[PDB]
Amino acid sequence: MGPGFDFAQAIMKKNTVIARTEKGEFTMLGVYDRVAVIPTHASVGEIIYINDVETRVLDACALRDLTDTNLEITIVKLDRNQKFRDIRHFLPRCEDDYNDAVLSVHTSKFPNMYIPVGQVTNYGFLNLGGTPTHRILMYNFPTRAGQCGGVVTTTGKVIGIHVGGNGAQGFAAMLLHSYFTD
Repeated sequence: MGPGFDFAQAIMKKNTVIARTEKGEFTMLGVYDRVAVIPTHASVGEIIYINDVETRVLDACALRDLTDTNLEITIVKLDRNQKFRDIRHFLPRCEDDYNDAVLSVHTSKFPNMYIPVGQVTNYGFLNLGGTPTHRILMYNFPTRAGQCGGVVTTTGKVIGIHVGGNGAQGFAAMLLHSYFTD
């Protein structure tokens, strides 16, 4: 509908896949080569479904900060026959607040879903499902079950992936350029 939705649609149409684990279906952001991200609570194993194709997981790493605190991001390398468009240049370098973000979701249940979530706070610490978690972004939108893995964008930046909510607010794990240095 506007330049925010334009940037979000460009990311969704080329850099997402539908990931299915034993814990359900997630929006999964592909970042470069065969490297993607997903919320750590997806519990990625040795085999994952990617757009309903049985796919070997070559590596999975649940990220923690240097205080050894959960970040709720898992980086997956997929045994896929095709690379992702490299979008690393759209990742922020530092922790930050943002204006006017869009949360975008694409699953069997919620195809082509785009949400204007508005102002994004660098919230920091959250007790997420009883797990102390750092580098959390907050937005005042009543997000719900099925939106985990959703991509959070501003114009020009891919800033986070949706990981939870409390019924009034939604919470995203930051994406930083330093996670995807090769």
